[PDB]
Amino acid sequence: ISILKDKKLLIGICGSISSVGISSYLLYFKSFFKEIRVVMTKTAEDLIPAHTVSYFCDHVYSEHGENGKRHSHVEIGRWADIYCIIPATANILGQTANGVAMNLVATTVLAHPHNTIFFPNMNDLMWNKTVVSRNIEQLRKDGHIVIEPVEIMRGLITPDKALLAIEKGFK
Amino acid sequence: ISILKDKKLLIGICGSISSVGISSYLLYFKSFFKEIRVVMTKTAEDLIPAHTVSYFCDHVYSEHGENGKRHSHVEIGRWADIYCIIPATANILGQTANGVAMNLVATTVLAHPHNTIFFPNMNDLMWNKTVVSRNIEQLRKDGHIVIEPVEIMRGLITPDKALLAIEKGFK
Amino acid sequence: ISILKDKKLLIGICGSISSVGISSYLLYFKSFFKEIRVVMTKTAEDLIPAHTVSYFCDHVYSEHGENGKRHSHVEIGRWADIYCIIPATANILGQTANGVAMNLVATTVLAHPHNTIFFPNMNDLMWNKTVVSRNIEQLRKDGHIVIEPVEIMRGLITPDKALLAIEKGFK
Amino acid sequence: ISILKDKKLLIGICGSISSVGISSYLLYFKSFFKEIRVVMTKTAEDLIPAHTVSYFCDHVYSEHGENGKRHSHVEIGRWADIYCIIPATANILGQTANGVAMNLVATTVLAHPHNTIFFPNMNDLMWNKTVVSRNIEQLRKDGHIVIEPVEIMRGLITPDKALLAIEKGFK
Amino acid sequence: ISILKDKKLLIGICGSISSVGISSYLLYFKSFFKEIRVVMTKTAEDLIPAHTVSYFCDHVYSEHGENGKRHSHVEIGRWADIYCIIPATANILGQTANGVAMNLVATTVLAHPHNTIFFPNMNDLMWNKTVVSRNIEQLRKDGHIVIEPVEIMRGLITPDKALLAIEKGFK
Amino acid sequence: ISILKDKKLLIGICGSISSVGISSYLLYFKSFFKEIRVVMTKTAEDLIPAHTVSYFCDHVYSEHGENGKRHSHVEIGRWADIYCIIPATANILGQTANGVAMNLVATTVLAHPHNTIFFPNMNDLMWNKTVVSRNIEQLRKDGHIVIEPVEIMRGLITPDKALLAIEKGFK
Amino acid sequence: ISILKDKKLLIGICGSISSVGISSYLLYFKSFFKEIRVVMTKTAEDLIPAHTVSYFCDHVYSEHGENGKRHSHVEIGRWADIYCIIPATANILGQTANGVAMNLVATTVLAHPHNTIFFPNMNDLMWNKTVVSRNIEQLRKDGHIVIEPVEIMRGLITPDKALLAIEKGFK
Amino acid sequence: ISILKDKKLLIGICGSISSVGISSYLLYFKSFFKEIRVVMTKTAEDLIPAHTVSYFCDHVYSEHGENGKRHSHVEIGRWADIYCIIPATANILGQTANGVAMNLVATTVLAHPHNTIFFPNMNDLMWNKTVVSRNIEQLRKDGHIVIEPVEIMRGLITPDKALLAIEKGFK
Amino acid sequence: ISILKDKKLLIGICGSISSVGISSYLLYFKSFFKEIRVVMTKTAEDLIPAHTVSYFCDHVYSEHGENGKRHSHVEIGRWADIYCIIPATANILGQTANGVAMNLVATTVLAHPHNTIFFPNMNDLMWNKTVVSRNIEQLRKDGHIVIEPVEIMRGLITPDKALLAIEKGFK
Ligand SMILES: Cc1cc2nc3c(=O)[nH]c(=O)nc-3n(C[C@H](O)[C@H](O)[C@H](O)COP(=O)(O)OP(=O)(O)OC[C@H]3O[C@@H](n4cnc5c(N)ncnc54)[C@H](O)[C@@H]3O)c2cc1C
Ligand SMILES: Cc1cc2nc3c(=O)[nH]c(=O)nc-3n(C[C@H](O)[C@H](O)[C@H](O)COP(=O)(O)OP(=O)(O)OC[C@H]3O[C@@H](n4cnc5c(N)ncnc54)[C@H](O)[C@@H]3O)c2cc1C
Ligand SMILES: Cc1cc2nc3c(=O)[nH]c(=O)nc-3n(C[C@H](O)[C@H](O)[C@H](O)COP(=O)(O)OP(=O)(O)OC[C@H]3O[C@@H](n4cnc5c(N)ncnc54)[C@H](O)[C@@H]3O)c2cc1C
Ligand SMILES: Cc1cc2nc3c(=O)[nH]c(=O)nc-3n(C[C@H](O)[C@H](O)[C@H](O)COP(=O)(O)OP(=O)(O)OC[C@H]3O[C@@H](n4cnc5c(N)ncnc54)[C@H](O)[C@@H]3O)c2cc1C
Ligand SMILES: Cc1cc2nc3c(=O)[nH]c(=O)nc-3n(C[C@H](O)[C@H](O)[C@H](O)COP(=O)(O)OP(=O)(O)OC[C@H]3O[C@@H](n4cnc5c(N)ncnc54)[C@H](O)[C@@H]3O)c2cc1C
Ligand SMILES: Cc1cc2nc3c(=O)[nH]c(=O)nc-3n(C[C@H](O)[C@H](O)[C@H](O)COP(=O)(O)OP(=O)(O)OC[C@H]3O[C@@H](n4cnc5c(N)ncnc54)[C@H](O)[C@@H]3O)c2cc1C
Ligand SMILES: Cc1cc2nc3c(=O)[nH]c(=O)nc-3n(C[C@H](O)[C@H](O)[C@H](O)COP(=O)(O)OP(=O)(O)OC[C@H]3O[C@@H](n4cnc5c(N)ncnc54)[C@H](O)[C@@H]3O)c2cc1C
Ligand SMILES: Cc1cc2nc3c(=O)[nH]c(=O)nc-3n(C[C@H](O)[C@H](O)[C@H](O)COP(=O)(O)OP(=O)(O)OC[C@H]3O[C@@H](n4cnc5c(N)ncnc54)[C@H](O)[C@@H]3O)c2cc1C
Ligand SMILES: Cc1cc2nc3c(=O)[nH]c(=O)nc-3n(C[C@H](O)[C@H](O)[C@H](O)COP(=O)(O)OP(=O)(O)OC[C@H]3O[C@@H](n4cnc5c(N)ncnc54)[C@H](O)[C@@H]3O)c2cc1C
Repeated sequence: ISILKDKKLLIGICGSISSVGISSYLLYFKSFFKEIRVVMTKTAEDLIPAHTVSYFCDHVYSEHGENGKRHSHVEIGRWADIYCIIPATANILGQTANGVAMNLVATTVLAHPHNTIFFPNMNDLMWNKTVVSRNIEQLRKDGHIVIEPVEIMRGLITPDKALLAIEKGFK
Repeated sequence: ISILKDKKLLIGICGSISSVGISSYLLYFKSFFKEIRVVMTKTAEDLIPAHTVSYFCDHVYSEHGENGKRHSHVEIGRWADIYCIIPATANILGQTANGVAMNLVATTVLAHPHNTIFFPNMNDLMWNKTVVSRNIEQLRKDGHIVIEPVEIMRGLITPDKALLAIEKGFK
Repeated sequence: ISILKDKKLLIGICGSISSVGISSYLLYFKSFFKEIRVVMTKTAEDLIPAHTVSYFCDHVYSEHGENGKRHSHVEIGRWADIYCIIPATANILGQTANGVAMNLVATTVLAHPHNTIFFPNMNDLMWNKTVVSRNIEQLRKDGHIVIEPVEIMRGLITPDKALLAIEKGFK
Repeated sequence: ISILKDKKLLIGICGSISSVGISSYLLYFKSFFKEIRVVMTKTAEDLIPAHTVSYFCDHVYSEHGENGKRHSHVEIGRWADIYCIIPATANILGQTANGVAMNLVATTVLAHPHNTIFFPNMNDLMWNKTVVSRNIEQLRKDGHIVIEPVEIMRGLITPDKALLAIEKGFK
Repeated sequence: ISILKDKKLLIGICGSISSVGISSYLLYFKSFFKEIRVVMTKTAEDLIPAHTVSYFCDHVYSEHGENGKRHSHVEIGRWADIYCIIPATANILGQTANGVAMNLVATTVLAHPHNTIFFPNMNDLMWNKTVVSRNIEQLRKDGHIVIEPVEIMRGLITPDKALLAIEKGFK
Repeated sequence: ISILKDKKLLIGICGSISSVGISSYLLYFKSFFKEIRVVMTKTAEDLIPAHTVSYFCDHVYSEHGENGKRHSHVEIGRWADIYCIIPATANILGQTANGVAMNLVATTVLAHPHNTIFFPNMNDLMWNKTVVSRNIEQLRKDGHIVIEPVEIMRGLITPDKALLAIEKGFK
Repeated sequence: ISILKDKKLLIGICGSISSVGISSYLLYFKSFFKEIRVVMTKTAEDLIPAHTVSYFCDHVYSEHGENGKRHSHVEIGRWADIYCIIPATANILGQTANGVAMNLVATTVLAHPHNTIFFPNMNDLMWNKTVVSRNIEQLRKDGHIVIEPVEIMRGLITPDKALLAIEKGFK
Repeated sequence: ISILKDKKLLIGICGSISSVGISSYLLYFKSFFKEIRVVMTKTAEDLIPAHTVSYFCDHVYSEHGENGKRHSHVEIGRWADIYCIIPATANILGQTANGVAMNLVATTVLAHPHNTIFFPNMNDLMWNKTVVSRNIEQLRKDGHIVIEPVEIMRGLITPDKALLAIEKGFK
Repeated sequence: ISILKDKKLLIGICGSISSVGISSYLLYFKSFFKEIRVVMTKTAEDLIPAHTVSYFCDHVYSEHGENGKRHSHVEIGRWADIYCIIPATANILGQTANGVAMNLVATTVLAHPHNTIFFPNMNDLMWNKTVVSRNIEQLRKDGHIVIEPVEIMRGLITPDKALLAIEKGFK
């Protein structure tokens, strides 16, 4: 676990209501990694502004770029030692599973030297769809890790569990 | 057939010249269902304004949301008892077949509890492409229904045929 | 080779730094074909303006349309005798391989009567990703041609090689 | 406590990083009150969009109005049985303590028939300023309730404590 | 009363539904003063356009300035012999009572050589709030005049009463 | 005096014609402090652009933020060792005296660990108003310093006097 | 010197940091001339707003016109008895010296009946450039006056010196 | 004269009140040349819209380009057999005389294979300025023709005279 | 040649089709200098975006400034040890030759301590114009270097030749 203290973590945020709570993960991970940055999708930004998310991490890469210049997928892909997408949408799973990259989050997956760990989150109806399962499987077959969501009173596993999943994957 | 009189129908409209005539289907289906709403893709709206389509149905969900707020896929997906996409583009077929959802129409497919019935419509050159056929097949294997288009002096089957196809699928 | 002098060539440009140099190919191909036009993706235009690219070819079809009217994929797809996408992104490969068409470049592939020849270009990390290779293969299995990039002091083969690849494919 | 199940609760959100987590309070209070609505200040909206906050309550009144029409302070002030401002800024405390109302949140305080319960939240440096304390006192002397923040590893008391404070004040 | 025929009157209009009827006062005062001008707050303008109010007086100073240049508080403050704010909001009372000036109306109070006469108007709930009364008192202690509103089938006293109140104050 | 050479100075500029000459103070103070930054109010910026003021200091914090993100009051408040507002408006005096903070300048006063030194500047009519004097007094009672303006052929004391006043206050 | 008390003075302001202090000259000249107006270049306005400069003179002619109508060079050129450009940029010197007039300031020089007096101000590197000297000379040969800048702890001569230079030139 | 019936004429219009009457020349020249097009400067367009001028000639090239693409100076310069600038401003004379080209009109002069004939028009004060005369001379020395303006109850010579001047120059 | 490895190079890009290929020079010069930055004219940016050019150098100064603030000519002029304009337009030659500076590129020439080396590029018709030659000569007489263009199957000399020309001039 102490091995991460000197690693660069990139968190890709996708469109989900649970993204609004991303600070819980972000603040918890702050003490375990060397540096943490974020890359968001358009839907994620509409839910929670990139400027808001910047109060909980070192830098936020927006799909809209900075001053009209699109951020570099190869630069952020190489910059990061670990790329974790949380939360991941059915869409992002479908795009990455099939080599499609219509936004920076999906593009970065292809440009990151290592495999990507996904933390899916979606409506139960969506979660039980054949394609999603097929997509998840395909990603695994391809080498990516897919932390399953947990049922609750479905959702993401608490920051601590998530941290452990990140550490385990980094092998 | 009289079983539908008490069902909620959601029609997803995609980018096609034939969308301009969607009122023919919409007005014909009005007497057979409890309520009919529409969800459109951006290209469909550029061809025929959502406000225009609203004169032929109960409500139109736009990709652009309402007052800047994106409409809910889980809400419209659950709201509807039957989700029928007419006309369906090669694009929508390719997205749904592979679990990709870059617009509300494709997302709703994943968020609807039941399977979706598709009414493809495209250029003959496009229709004969290997991928399209593979995509259509994959959708069927996945459980979705795909009403084939008919050749004419290719296109969609008249409102009456279409209605029958909807009724048959609802089993 | 002299057979091309009377053929219409459509070049689809995708998002890559190498697109900035597209005039080298465009000007070189000018003497071998009857007429050459271009169709670009949004990212390609942000890198090199459609108006700039218009100084090196007969016409440039933008994703943004002309006067707010989207250009026709069936019209440009049929207009062209040969459709060559250079440079091709992982994204375009992933979209075309799976029958997804979210931009004019990918849509045109489905609307062109013949198969399309692709000239991929991307970061080496991206090039070695499993999905890309799978996508490339799938395109070949589907009938499309995929000119591989070459390593250099990876990139596109010079205009002359490329021309030859176009001629060979036209059979 | 069961007396609240039939009361209308209005929550005024002000500019604070802690506003991003307002769903925790909002969702927790949902089962104890008849209906819950929100009224926000401009700074609060820049941090967390009104549309986001609308996924956790019945309605959100923005400073920007609805379709260009400013929402009514007398209407929302009278509509609500209980008006609770959480989180409250030094600014809102200073405005309300002195009868100044430059935004809907502060105006509503004057237009609500009953007294308002405040849940201050600010930087410790700000919290120890003479004026703030004087303002807090003045509000109390005026009849308003001011739930003090708690020190932690200062902040707002958990949703449950807060609920209790609301119930106690409603007397 | 005939002493006013040669005095310059400045009327500050604040945000209130009763501002819509300001012409009644404005037209009635036209024959008793040398010249009458108006200065409005943003809320007042949203209710009744400055251009509308200009049909009932000699000039209207807007918070938005003229051609992007903010109007001068010292110039309008000195220009006027009598400065009367009707209708006055709880907000304006709170700002002036405490030396705060966030808009031209409140700023002018500080820049006018003489004391200002206020004609408050607000919701009864607001009128009975402790702070308002304290603010009104403070203004009086400071030297300003505050014409109380009258109950009706609360509101402003008719133009004629108001005129008398202006004359009495001018001593 | 040489004690300041290693202190961080923050200058808050408010809306006054005298702000146009702020470079005289800014350039004079440059050799006595470790670093000097500025924070402006909206009115100050309309008079003299933040970009202009940036040619005479190390950084200028605008009310409008940077790239749409509001600057941090706690960050700039803590960053600075000494916070001096010159020129200070009646408005800023009224806001700070009463714990109201509707702009960054006033907010920073509450977020700065130490007391703030004010250099008021306004029209003589405004200066002789009861509220202003009461506000000035209240600020002093609260611990803030208020350098009075001087009459001239009223205004701010020359840069040199001002520097001395800063040094004296820093005790 | 008393001869000027009845003359119209037009001051053209160009792009220079020293323009920010133009009020020193403007206010000093106010008592010696019948009336003083200003005409600015775009760069000068970006440094110090035309509305700001209007507080120190009778009228400011902007390059942007008034309500979209370009101000008249012949009207302002004829209106003025004396046209003095302070500060003058290398650019304005180069334009006027060569009969080029791309902005109102340079155009007015050609439209003014009399010769123009220039008060150059620029970086020392720029001042020592061959072209500038040649341009200055050419202007003199043409009849215009060019008050040289003075070295200091280069810059413009104080308002008083400048006034004298204006008086001397008016012969 | 009949030699022109088969020549392409390009008329460059500059900023002058007399440009408003350009149709008189344009319509008169229509029967003597093969084709007539126009190229305008920004000031000319503000006086008389390019669309207006298009009712009196075959095509109008605007400084603003067409659909955001700047028109080609080499294309229009080569297209035309004769390039005549009427009316010509002091500015255009100064730019062309010195090899400066900040707008399409001046640039075209350099890109036209042949010499350009100018029809100056300006205020008499401007016309008597040394630089203008020097500029006119320089243009002649360079090979360009400069039809002098005539005094009237100064202005341009009637369309007929102008036509003759064009014919004479074409040798 | 190895003397340059520790020098700062500023490249000014002007409006020319050949600017699109500027990366060839930029990338080639990267290994010979300490650092390379670019300053562009408006026309150059319309042809090839500043963000594009930023992928081939350390920084790009735009005429439009950064965040609305114009970049400093004295700062970039002094920053650079060598200032080379490639490609140079007839316009830039005409402006610099005559001491006119209407854009940052031309202004920087005057603000750079040393002489500037120009690499002209234009249409042959333009190149043979008397004024251009006169302008080129004048620049030389003034001390600037002007690398002539070469005829080809006219244009700029390859990056390697250009590098040599830079080295030779640096003496
Ligand atoms: C409140 C809410 C909660 C949701 N929660 C989930 C969830 O938990 N799980 C799930 O699988 N789906 C969820 N969705 C749906 C999901 O957002 C959609 O399927 C979406 O199409 C894909 O989201 P994304 O984040 O993967 O990609 P995105 O890239 O954000 O794509 C979606 C939208 O982005 C726009 N877009 C992309 N790039 C740009 C650009 N450069 N400029 C302008 N627009 C651009 C598209 O036009 C489209 O409308 C939610 C939607 C909403 C509105
Ligand atoms: C007149 C016309 C008729 C056509 N008929 C057919 C047909 O019969 N069959 C067929 O298969 N194809 C047809 N097409 C092509 C099809 O529209 C394209 O393949 C398109 O890319 C996909 O269309 P869609 O409706 O599936 O999806 P869409 O979601 O409409 O995607 C297409 C366009 O939507 C834009 N877009 C998506 N979300 C947003 C957003 N939030 N904001 C802004 N833009 C957004 C994209 O940028 C893109 O240009 C037609 C095109 C035109 C112009
Ligand atoms: C400088 C640079 C160089 C790159 N080089 C490569 C490379 O060599 N190889 C590679 O595989 N990838 C490369 N990429 C990444 C690639 O651009 C991304 O994966 C992109 O998402 C897909 O590009 P595209 O050209 O295939 O499609 P695009 O259709 O251009 O999709 C990408 C962007 O287009 C927007 N978009 C689509 N339609 C519209 C519309 N109608 N209106 C507004 N926005 C629209 C999307 O919202 C999205 O941000 C590069 C990116 C940058 C910034
Ligand atoms: C990330 C962040 C966190 C903060 N956390 C705290 C905190 O915990 N506690 C605290 O006391 N302060 C906090 N502040 C500071 C506080 O936001 C400021 O003092 C602010 O001036 C007052 O906030 P408000 O919510 O009370 O009022 P607001 O009404 O939001 O006033 C602040 C801003 O609103 C603008 N505004 C008001 N009405 C409109 C309108 N109709 N249109 C456009 N703009 C309008 C103003 O111009 C001003 O910039 C924070 C600021 C930031 C940027
Ligand atoms: C229909 C209606 C009727 C009302 N009637 C009363 C009443 O009778 N009595 C009463 O006490 N209150 C009344 N109010 C409420 C009162 O308008 C609010 O308290 C308001 O915040 C203060 O109003 P004002 O006129 O004093 O000041 P204002 O200066 O108008 O302040 C209110 C609004 O002005 C905006 N604002 C200020 N300056 C600018 C600027 N330069 N640019 C853009 N926005 C600016 C603020 O952001 C804020 O939303 C009413 C509100 C409405 C909508
Ligand atoms: C040329 C001139 C000189 C002046 N000189 C003095 C003087 O010497 N002394 C004095 O006491 N008063 C002076 N005033 C008046 C003073 O500017 C007003 O009282 C003002 O309301 C308060 O100024 P401020 O700088 O304290 O605050 P500000 O915060 O600048 O408040 C004033 C204006 O700011 C706007 N504003 C605030 N935040 C935002 C935002 N985020 N977006 C958009 N608008 C916003 C308001 O709507 C309002 O119009 C002057 C006014 C002018 C026009
Ligand atoms: C902070 C600063 C200080 C400077 N100080 C000096 C100095 O002391 N001496 C000196 O010689 N140079 C100085 N310069 C440089 C000088 O501003 C430039 O050479 C400039 O190109 C010419 O300035 P001008 O005032 O003569 O003309 P301007 O007419 O202001 O020309 C410069 C800018 O004006 C724009 N412009 C002109 N008309 C319009 C219009 N109608 N609409 C939109 N834009 C228009 C141009 O596009 C160009 O960017 C300074 C620049 C800056 C940024
Ligand atoms: C009603 C009127 C009549 C006039 N009559 C004459 C006359 O008879 N003779 C004479 O010599 N002068 C005359 N002038 C003055 C002349 O217009 C000015 O000297 C002007 O600066 C040069 O005009 P132009 O047509 O040569 O060039 P222009 O290129 O039109 O230059 C002038 C204006 O163009 C703007 N401009 C240039 N390119 C662009 C662009 N791409 N986008 C936006 N703005 C741009 C500049 O910023 C500047 O304000 C007149 C001016 C007016 C207002
Ligand atoms: C595709 C193309 C290729 C060309 N190739 C050459 C060539 O090889 N050689 C040659 O000598 N000429 C060439 N030209 C012509 C040259 O661009 C024109 O003479 C131009 O007027 C001067 O270009 P510049 O780069 O020197 O200056 P620029 O400063 O770019 O001046 C030209 C344009 O800039 C605008 N402008 C300047 N500052 C601003 C500002 N702040 N905001 C908005 N607009 C501003 C003007 O209004 C004007 O339209 C070409 C033109 C085009 C369209």
